[PDB]
Amino acid sequence: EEEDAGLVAEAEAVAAGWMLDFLCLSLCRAFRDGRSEDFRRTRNSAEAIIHGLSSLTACQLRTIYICQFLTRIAAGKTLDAQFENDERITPLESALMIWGSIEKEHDKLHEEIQNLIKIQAIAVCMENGNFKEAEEVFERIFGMPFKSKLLMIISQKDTFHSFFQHFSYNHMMEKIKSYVNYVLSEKSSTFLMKAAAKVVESKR
Amino acid sequence: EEEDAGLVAEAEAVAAGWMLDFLCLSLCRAFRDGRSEDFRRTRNSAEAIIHGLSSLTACQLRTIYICQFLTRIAAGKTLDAQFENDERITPLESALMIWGSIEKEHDKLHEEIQNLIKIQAIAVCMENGNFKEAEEVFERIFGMPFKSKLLMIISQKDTFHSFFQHFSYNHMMEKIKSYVNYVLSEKSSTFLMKAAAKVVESKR
Ligand SMILES: c1ccc(-c2noc(C3CCC3)n2)nc1
Ligand SMILES: c1ccc(-c2noc(C3CCC3)n2)nc1
Ligand SMILES: [Ca+2]
Ligand SMILES: [Ca+2]
Repeated sequence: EEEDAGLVAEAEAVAAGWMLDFLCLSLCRAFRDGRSEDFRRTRNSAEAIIHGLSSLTACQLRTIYICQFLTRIAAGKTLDAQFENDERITPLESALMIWGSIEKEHDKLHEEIQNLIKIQAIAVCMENGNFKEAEEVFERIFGMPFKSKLLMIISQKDTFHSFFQHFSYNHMMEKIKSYVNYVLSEKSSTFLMKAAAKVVESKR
Repeated sequence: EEEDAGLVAEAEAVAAGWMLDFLCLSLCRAFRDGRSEDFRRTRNSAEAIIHGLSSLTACQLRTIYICQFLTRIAAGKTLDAQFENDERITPLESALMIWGSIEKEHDKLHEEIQNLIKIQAIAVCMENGNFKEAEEVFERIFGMPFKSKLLMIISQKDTFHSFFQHFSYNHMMEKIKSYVNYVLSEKSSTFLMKAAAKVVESKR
């Protein structure tokens, strides 16, 4: 009975790990395809499964961080979202903190995604008329040539500036989608997806 | 691309079905062991996975109904819970409606669980001093000899009546646990649990 309950709890922990890996892969794919409602529903499922887990491997922690980063990016234009206990941190600033904390290579793509997040963290404030908040975001990020151009835009209140059209929200999203594409290749071999794919393939 | 996206969606639907079956089995077990917090957390996970599904087999629908019934039983003493759009229906009345709707055998255990739910649906109202609400519950359920005894208890306001001690909340719970024990034997062979058990067994 004591050994049996321990065996069941261990099996439930192995099953939860598989469900987490599956849901994290499904979330990345929904983000890549632009399936917004599927992303929202799958994020709810991932969060509930996490609250039912007590141990995470380093790989599962990295995976969770990537999903958290994608969640903040999707809500980048939702300034009413409070992702941190400090209520002044905007969603794109929260995504920037996680992007600089994930144990991943700092290749050219990493740095471009970082700089696109920094420019947009200011742009989304200006696009709503929150000019003082844009200055506060700027001071918290910067904490150049790139630095002084952005401060000049904030002071001039030039919301629809051509600089924000070159390094746009669409460009930031596309570069983040390219990264998600590499992640999706790595996780497409997780236990749950592989066994589900074999069942579908066997009925064709 | 069009065929590939269809294959992925089918595989995700097969994986979700496995996760639902696993979570429903885990919920029944937590209910049986009296692990209240695990029941609460696993119910949240089951609900989120259901909102991500669009097709359910008859077996999966029956399983969902059993979990819904267990959720109402656990909140039987929480009169502030509103499980139906009709705000007057108490949690035990909601459990009674589902128990009479599940496609299952109406054996001796089924009927005893039904009658224990009916007696307790009144008892939990009286135990809180809600004597008028107990009369309304009584009229919605009854809708005897059993019938006239209960009405006499409601009118006399005898909350701590010996009748409610013979057919008690503990007795209703134990009989429901015996039923859950039969369900647990049937579902202990689901795909996710079987493959998780084999991984744990292979490391001993
Ligand atoms: C997508 C990915 C992850 C989450 C999440 N919620 O809480 C947590 C815990 C912080 C340590 C794990 N992760 N929510 C959505
Ligand atoms: C445990 C079991 C099931 C549920 C649940 N929530 O919504 C539903 C839908 C009604 C048709 C399926 N089921 N919640 C907890
Ligand atoms: Ca705000
Ligand atoms: Ca009430």
